[PDB]
Amino acid sequence: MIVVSGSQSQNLAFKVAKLLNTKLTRVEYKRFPDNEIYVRIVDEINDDEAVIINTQKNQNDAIVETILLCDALRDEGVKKITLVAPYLAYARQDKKFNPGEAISIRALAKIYSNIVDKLITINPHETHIKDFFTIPFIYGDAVPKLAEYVKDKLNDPIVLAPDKGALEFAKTASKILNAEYDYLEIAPKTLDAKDRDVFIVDDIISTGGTMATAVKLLKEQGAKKIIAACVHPVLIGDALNKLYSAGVEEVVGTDTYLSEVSKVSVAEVIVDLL
Amino acid sequence: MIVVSGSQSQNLAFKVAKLLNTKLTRVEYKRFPDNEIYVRIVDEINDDEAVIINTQKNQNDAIVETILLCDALRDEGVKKITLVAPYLAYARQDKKFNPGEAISIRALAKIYSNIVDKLITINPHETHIKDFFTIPFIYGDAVPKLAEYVKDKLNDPIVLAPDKGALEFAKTASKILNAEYDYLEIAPKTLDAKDRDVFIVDDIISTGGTMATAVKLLKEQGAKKIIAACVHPVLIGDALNKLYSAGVEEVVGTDTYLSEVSKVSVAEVIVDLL
Amino acid sequence: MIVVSGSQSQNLAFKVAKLLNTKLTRVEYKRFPDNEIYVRIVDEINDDEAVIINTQKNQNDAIVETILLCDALRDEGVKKITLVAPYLAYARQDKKFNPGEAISIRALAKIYSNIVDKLITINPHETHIKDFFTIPFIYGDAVPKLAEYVKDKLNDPIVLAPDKGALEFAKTASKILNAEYDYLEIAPKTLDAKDRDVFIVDDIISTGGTMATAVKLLKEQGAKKIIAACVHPVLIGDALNKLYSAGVEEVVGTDTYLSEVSKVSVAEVIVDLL
Amino acid sequence: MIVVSGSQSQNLAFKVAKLLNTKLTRVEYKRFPDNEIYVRIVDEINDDEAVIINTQKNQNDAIVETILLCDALRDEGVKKITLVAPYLAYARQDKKFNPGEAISIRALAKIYSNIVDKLITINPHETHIKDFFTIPFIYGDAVPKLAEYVKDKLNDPIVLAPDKGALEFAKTASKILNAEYDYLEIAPKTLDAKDRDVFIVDDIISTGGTMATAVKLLKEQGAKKIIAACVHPVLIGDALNKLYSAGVEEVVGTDTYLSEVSKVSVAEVIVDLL
Repeated sequence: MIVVSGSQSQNLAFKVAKLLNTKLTRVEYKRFPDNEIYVRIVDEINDDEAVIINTQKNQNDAIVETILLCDALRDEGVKKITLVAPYLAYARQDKKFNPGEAISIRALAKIYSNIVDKLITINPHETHIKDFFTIPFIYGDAVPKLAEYVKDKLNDPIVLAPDKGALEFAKTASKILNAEYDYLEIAPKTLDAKDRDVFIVDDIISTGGTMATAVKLLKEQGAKKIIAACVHPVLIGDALNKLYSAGVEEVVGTDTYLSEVSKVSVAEVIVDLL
Repeated sequence: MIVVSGSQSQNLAFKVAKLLNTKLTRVEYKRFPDNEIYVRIVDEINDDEAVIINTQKNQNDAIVETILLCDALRDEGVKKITLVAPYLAYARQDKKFNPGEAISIRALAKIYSNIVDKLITINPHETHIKDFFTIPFIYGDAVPKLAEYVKDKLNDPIVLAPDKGALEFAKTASKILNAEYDYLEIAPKTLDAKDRDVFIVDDIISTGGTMATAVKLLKEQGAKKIIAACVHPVLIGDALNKLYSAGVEEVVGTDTYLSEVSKVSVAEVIVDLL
Repeated sequence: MIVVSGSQSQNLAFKVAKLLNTKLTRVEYKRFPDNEIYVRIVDEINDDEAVIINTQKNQNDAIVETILLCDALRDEGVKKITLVAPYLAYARQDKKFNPGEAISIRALAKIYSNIVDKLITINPHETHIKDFFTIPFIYGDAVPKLAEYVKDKLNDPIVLAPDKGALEFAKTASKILNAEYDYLEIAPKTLDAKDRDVFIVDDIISTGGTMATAVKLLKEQGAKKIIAACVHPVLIGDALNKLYSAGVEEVVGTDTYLSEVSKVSVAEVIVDLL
Repeated sequence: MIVVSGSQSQNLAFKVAKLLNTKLTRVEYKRFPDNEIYVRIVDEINDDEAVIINTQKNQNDAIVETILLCDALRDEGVKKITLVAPYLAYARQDKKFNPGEAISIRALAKIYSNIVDKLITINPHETHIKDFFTIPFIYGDAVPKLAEYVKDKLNDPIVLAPDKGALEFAKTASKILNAEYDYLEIAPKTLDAKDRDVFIVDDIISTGGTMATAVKLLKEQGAKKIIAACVHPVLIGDALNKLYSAGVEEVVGTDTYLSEVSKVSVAEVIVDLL
């Protein structure tokens, strides 16, 4: 299986290939004066099974680039194409919240099911979006890797989910840290943060409001060292400054989405799903 | 038939709807903090035949927005969707110019043939790209409209094609202006521009080199008033300044692609293909 | 006086130069792979008075490009540089609306007063921003040109200002059309739109809310043909579709800011201020 | 001294403030629908000495945001403003390489000398650009930090400069690693890479050509494990894939410019220059 680098996951694809002990295929990527995408599989392809690793921080670019790469691979003999989109865009919702709307992941799943034979993604917000796919839809979990990153720097912490929705992430991390866990309902449903270290974990941190809010409160409830972790560090605008001011000790994310805090890698997580 | 506005052809869709004497459907368009596209058919849809008019100056955005709109329309009863993409992106080439490459229009034609029942575009560069579509692929010609715009301001002009490839545009315009026509082979193959007005016409002007070059020469051959027209005024970077300096009297384009010179409309041209 | 084209006003600079019957200076503009701006006065400069015409739709790019061009001109002998920024960015506000804020036009006026000897702009939102400049700050009015564009297509119209703030624009246009004028206070303060054509005029239309609102109401008060005009057609997102749906007959703007409806030119207006 | 976060160095500013054991000032940053920048010092400012830490990956945005922040700080009592621009844009060249050009750093130095009292940057390409400033121009070196990152994973390596220009970086790292050093002149001027680990170090890696070239050759000369480090990991387009394919063991950069490999921090380096 050759590893094909998408323009948005060049380091992750490299790390994965290294783990798979596979030669990393040279993929040419550039923009015409138009700004149209130009892709090109430079190395010669003998193998007939490729794995495209291209996350979607720049959503529409990732979609088109992937479409073009698949065409290029098929036109070169590749029989099976697996797409690894660490961060999958347009997959936040399950349905319409208003008449006249579209179900974006539904429309894209149709295209994916036609151009690739398998799709892998890390920590999707909605697990049910797979119902729209007619090809294998595999999802890995990076929460364990985040937990392993902090057990090293927190003293008998309480693992909190920013809301009930993220309770599972807290539980997962909770098990790895041998700590208690709960979720803010505003305050934790059961536990008390007075004089305790806290590990707030969620799948995404965009705006930072939900997070910054939890932190300010927890600090008021006498929380000690607080670390906020997320799988997809979207961190829009001044999100990071917002969290730091609220008083977090540190914010950490993974490399599914490029940020100033993408410290943890999902390479191993991806390798296991291959 | 309801007219559905794409975010990139709001004025053109309006002009078309007006000609079709149809009520223009209100379509909500915005970006999430993510910068992901959000679309929404606000007005209620009774009719089951819609026409999406969305050009592709911002290529990847147009492709994704179109995909989302089709999903939204289908999920609302629409049985037939016709896509009008005045300027169609990724359709410049017919095949590969290097191994390992993709045929972009081939890959996209597959998606188009699946989400829409008919595709209309104005002055494609390559007429053969239609072979990749499994749905009706209609193309209109806006050259006649450009010709009609200049017959008013040129004195017994010579219609020139920047190269042999664009000879047909020159011939088309030539007929409407009752003028002679030729093409640069560098100099015109047969005609002579000494003391004559010139109408240079092509389908696209990106960089401006081909054009600027023709103009400087023609000026040297004693050409008088020179007007340069194109259907898709891509005019990248300093393209316009380049042409003006070379000495053109005026540059004019259509509204298939937004530019500072998109003076001619293709609304009527589109209405006739519906 | 040589005319120096900014990358954002290539057509306007051309039209102005033509009116001034001056040879248009060839100005090289491109982006490094970095995406850093590269400018270059190609033609040789003998004259020592230049006029830079560069509007600021892409705000920060226009500011830096202008700074670089001034340096390039000075380093070439130019003694007097006049900057024409049809649309001037960061000049919407007069002061702070919250502690800790900045007065953006104040900070930029300082830079302008240092790199250019004169600044010209069309229809500023706040006339008092000139108090921050220590160089001549001239502003032209394009409303008369908008009025002249519609008198041709409205039957004894009522000229309305979207709000009291824009009453002067309505009055100006009103005089040219020999029509009555008023302003919405929601409804017109004095006049009545029952069975009447309406010319809504303002300096800017961004979001379209203020406008779309006025149109829907006016339609309800039995307004007939409604035309909405603005000097700076910012028209963000689905603004145009919003207005068309509300029922406007047409939206028209000038070429100070590129839009799908920048029909009226401010070239003559600029030429008179030179 | 309060630390003021720029929107582009939120993590670095945090790390620096933490080292300076200073409370990190909350700075509001957002975009108007226009896309114009909005900044706001939220926390109250008592101290009258601030340090702005805002790198310039997005060049023109950083320049304008900095200008606005300075205005906001002055208007709030701050007497001394020090600007830390880890990566300083438009400072690559010392002079003109063609008539009609500008000296970008010269034009910007004028603005900097007027809005800030001190400017700090990390590893400038051209040390002479300081001659254009009329305020203190301090530059720190992050090469030592890169060297410290690799001594851990290279076996008695040869430190190479991609060209003569970068010989000093190689020498600096060379000292810290107690290794020999040289520079490609194509091949090393003196040393021989046969059966040896290699540490290629430069200040910047944009396109990757210079680098990828050196790596392919070195591999041919029988080089073993090769690590490529740079201070500013601009890594445009498919730069990383290019290097990985050439055969580098790893590419590492600092956090002056956000990339998928910004592993080393310059926080300490900055703290020492304060």
